[PDB]
Amino acid sequence: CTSLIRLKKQSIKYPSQNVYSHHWQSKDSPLTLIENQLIEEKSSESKINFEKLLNDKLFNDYLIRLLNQSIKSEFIEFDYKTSTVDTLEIDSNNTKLLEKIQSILKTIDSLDQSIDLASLKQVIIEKSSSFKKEINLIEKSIKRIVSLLKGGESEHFSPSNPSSPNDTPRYNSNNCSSKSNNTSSGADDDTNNEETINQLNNEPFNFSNSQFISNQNQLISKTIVNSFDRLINSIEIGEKKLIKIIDLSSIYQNNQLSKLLLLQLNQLLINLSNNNNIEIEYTIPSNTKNIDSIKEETKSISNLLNIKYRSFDLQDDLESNGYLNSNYDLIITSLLLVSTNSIDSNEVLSKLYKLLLPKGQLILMEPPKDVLSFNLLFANDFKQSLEIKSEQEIKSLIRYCGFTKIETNNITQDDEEEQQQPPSILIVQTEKRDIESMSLTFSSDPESLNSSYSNCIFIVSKEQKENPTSYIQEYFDITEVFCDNTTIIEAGDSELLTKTIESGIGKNDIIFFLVSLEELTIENYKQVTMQYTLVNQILLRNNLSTRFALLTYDSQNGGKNYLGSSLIGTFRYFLEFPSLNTFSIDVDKDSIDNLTLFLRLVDLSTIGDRETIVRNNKIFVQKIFK
Repeated sequence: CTSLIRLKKQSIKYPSQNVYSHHWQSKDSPLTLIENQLIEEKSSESKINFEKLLNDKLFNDYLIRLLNQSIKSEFIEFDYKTSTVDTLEIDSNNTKLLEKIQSILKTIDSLDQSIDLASLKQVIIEKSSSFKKEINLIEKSIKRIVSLLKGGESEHFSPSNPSSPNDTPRYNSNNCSSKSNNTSSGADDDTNNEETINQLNNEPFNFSNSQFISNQNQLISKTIVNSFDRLINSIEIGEKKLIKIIDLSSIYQNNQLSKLLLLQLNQLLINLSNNNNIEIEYTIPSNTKNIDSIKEETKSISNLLNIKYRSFDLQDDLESNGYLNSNYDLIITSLLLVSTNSIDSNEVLSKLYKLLLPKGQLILMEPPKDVLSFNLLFANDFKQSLEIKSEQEIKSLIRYCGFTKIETNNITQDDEEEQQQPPSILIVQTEKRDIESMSLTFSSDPESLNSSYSNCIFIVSKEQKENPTSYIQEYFDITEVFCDNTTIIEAGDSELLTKTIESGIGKNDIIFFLVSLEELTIENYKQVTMQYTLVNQILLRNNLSTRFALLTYDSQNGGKNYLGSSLIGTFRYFLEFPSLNTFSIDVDKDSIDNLTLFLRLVDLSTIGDRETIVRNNKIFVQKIFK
């Protein structure tokens, strides 16, 4: 009699793929910023020489030459400059191009028409590292400017035909494709030299070869890894910590920043492979054009740092792509304000802010607008390059989206006998609004915590401090119960409880359970657990949107009340349902008075999961580690 399964006879295969542990780390980020008073570190020599490159009329003559050749490259025989015609688009001519060219030539005339780009060009090329791969960028700027303004446009902002009468404009640009490709060898035979107009167009702004961008990345990497060094040196005994780091410069700048980031992170952890009370979920998203470079540049770094090679595009919904509100701790972003056309910078900052954990660092390395030629190296069109703003505007926009402690880190180098310069790139590392104080809205205003709730019912026990006023005040005052109907219903009084919760309770109605704060006997805990289960059953059976927050004591790390875990377990069972919005908080005796904080804990937006521990006013979540 033969079976069909290989039989492993009582073997001992030491489980390595199935062990998951449980800890409790403080959800509010323990990450701490660096003091801006020490940001002096020299690695770049090309930025000082670039600021020296200004006020050099020979570069201006190079500008004149490029503008002349761009004027010539438009059309071989087309009129300009007095006359025919002086009109403008639209109705009807390409004279918008004519006026743009005349303004460009008006700027051209002053002031030099002499020899250019031999001596100073050789000197600067040998001085910084090479400026041929900078003149190429500045030339390709105007070359692709004329390529874009040529594009498919020289006309055709024409009025859409209003017929039929009262035809509202309807736009929809998805689910469209061309039919059909390569019919009768169309545009295939007799083809050659048809793509010479745009040949530097497919070669992007190169930053890897030159070492100045690498110096920028080195400064950023060292400043981040020093804070991480501080954190790991302040590691706690027997408490693993999960860190969610996402870098969005991996789609905008070269990966080199993240390259050195991973290199030094893994190097540091390898030098310090003696404690495993910390793990790092480092993640690198890309737009399906740098995933290849990212995954091929990194080979074996995932030893202790869980790496997730994914895709994040800032034009899609955060929740749709899987990213959640108050989900990830640290975000590092460079070349961001130069990377948008239609998205408001406040909207980009809101995108960054929503994902952030409480006080989670937002590192934003953005260019200032003190030198325009310095901004011409970050975008290739008249639109994105000027989407950048000044330092004060960046600060105000960061404070606009609810950020505290803006840290201005002006990258400062110091080359001897070489002039000073404005900051090479402004680095602002701010933190999310402190989890101690928010409101349910996006920006802090206590309208949602005060006089926003209509009915707040309190489950109490009349076996200690029979009066409910002092029973609640025994742990936190009753005055902070801010609702139009301060109601208290006896524990076990489920009939009037059913009547009250079935007559109607609004979305801003909450029910705190203060019976799980006393030391439960060896029999009564089943009784109160049954009461709770019936309460949640009646809540769900009518599909209500009531907010519930259970408050328990010492029932999630062991102590005087180890019996509330039954309540917590059945509550956990209910959480799989979407109709029942319920939370649970375990607090000690010495931090039990934070009623306003508990009201804040109803936040699905700025706070994360629906189970937390408050110790010494610090909010914790349980983390499970492979």
